[PDB]
Amino acid sequence: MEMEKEFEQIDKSGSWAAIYQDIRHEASDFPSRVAKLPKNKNRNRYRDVSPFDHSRIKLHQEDNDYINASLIKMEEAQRSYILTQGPLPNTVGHFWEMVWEQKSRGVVMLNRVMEKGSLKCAQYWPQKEEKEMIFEDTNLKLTLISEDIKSYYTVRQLELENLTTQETREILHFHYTTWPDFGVPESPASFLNFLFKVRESGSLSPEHGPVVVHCSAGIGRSGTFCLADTCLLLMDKRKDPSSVDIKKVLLEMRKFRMGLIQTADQLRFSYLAVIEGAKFIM
Ligand SMILES: CS(=O)(=O)NCc1ccc(Cl)cc1
Ligand SMILES: CS(=O)(=O)NCc1ccc(Cl)cc1
Repeated sequence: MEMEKEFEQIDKSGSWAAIYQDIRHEASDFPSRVAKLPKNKNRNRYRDVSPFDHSRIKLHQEDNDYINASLIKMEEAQRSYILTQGPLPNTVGHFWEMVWEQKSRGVVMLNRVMEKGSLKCAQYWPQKEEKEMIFEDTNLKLTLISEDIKSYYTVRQLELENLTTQETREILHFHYTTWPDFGVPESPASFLNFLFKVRESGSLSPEHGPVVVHCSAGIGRSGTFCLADTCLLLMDKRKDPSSVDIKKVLLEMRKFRMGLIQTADQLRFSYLAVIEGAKFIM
């Protein structure tokens, strides 16, 4: 079908749970043997969320190359993304090692450090200019350069220094701060505005390594971000934009990381965002 009328037809028929379950049944399953080795237990936030062996990001260090992160490579759209969990106390140095080694220009954060009264990820970036962070395990230094706080999202400029070579790079931190503790946003307007700010920065462009995208597990909100971006790019590239099938794009992305889009409400929100984004583009 076409998207907007498939949308009203699922709303009128109340069948979001049945559509979402179909996706879960058809999704790829591949080995995640490295994630499950006992030496990696303290490198995983959740025992049921693991990167596939075939698409996992490898750290350039012989002792242990493991991080809970996946390369999502979208061939027709010509976009790549790294999707990862929120960093743990023991993995903040590995996180910045990956950003360095992969040549990323941007980090996209879709959660707060505390939500529902519990910690969802480590405080992994500095809050004050004059109080920089040193990761002794990974031999990196990170400095806050500037911060711009807006009503729905904050953008930070950071300096990452490789202490071994004294090389420096500028990293942009895009922090969506208003996703609700329960459910999904009522309107996709502020999420789409945010996506457009990340695009305008150059962080998603082929000149740079892939953007790093995370939430708590790196599958739900993170899934929604990459699914909306890829669907809107395909609608611009193709002769017939009504040919873009959001369910088929999501199953292609699930070949590279398990579990992307965690609820029927996140699936409906992804359709809503693509439908409203397609009108703004023209
Ligand atoms: C997690 S796993 O790698 O052990 N399972 C995936 C799987 C899919 C299909 C077949 Cl035929 C066999 C295995
Ligand atoms: C390779 S490095 O210089 O960036 N840091 C050392 C290191 C990295 C990763 C692990 Cl798992 C252990 C040690």
